[PDB]
Amino acid sequence: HWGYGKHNGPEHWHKDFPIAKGERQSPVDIDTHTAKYDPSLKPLSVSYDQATSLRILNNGHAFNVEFDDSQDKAVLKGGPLDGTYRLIQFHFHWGSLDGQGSEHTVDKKKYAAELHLVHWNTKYGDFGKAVQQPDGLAVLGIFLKVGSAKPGLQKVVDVLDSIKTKGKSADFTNFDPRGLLPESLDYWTYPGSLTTPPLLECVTWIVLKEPISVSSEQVLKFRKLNFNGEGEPEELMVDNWRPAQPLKNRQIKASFK
Ligand SMILES: Cc1cc(=S)c(O)co1
Ligand SMILES: [Zn+2]
Repeated sequence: HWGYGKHNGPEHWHKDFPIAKGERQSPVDIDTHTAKYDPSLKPLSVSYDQATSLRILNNGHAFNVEFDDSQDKAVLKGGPLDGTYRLIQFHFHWGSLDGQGSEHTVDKKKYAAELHLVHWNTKYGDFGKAVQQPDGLAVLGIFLKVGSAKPGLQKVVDVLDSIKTKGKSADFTNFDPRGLLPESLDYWTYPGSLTTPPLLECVTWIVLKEPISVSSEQVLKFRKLNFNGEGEPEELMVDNWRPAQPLKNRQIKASFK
């Protein structure tokens, strides 16, 4: 089945998911010189005060921190979006080394990891129906650079020992995702896709310009997770990123000058 290795990695996905070679795939390189400022964009509105985290799950390709999305508790709106998108989960993609790990790049620069906060458009009723639509999702992407620790990340780092292998989950209530955000909400935006199979083209990407700093020890702990299940040979969960894909007939817009 799909993964990130030589025999089942990004270069193979198109055989089971032909949309891998579609017209709006993600991630992409963000060429900051060619991203035009769009003064009709709005400030983003990130309303996470009432976020209800539930659980953390190692799904065999990342760990997802999941939220109660059965009411408008943690929502994204404004910016490029029409209407209201509800937070369902966040996750990261990261490298085996601090020089790689992000999916988006910025003038070909790779960051050590990238956080994705995944939201679905409430006009579609739930996540499953939203992923059948070209405006079903909004993903807020945030780059991680290695430097000072990110205090708000530490409760995620400290539970990873309990979900080392594929299929393990742990209670993860009362986590506040506001502690993962940088100071500025300046962003780039473009239409794209999920970056994992099934690679569906549902996503308004909103990628923050300001990275967050995380400590080398924090990202080291991500790299101790396993892609395999318990009792299977150990394969460290590293390099779970898809490389930049062709921009095709797309323009990336900037919310800032
Ligand atoms: C739904 C979903 C979204 C992203 S961004 C991902 O990597 C996996 O699954
Ligand atoms: Zn992702």
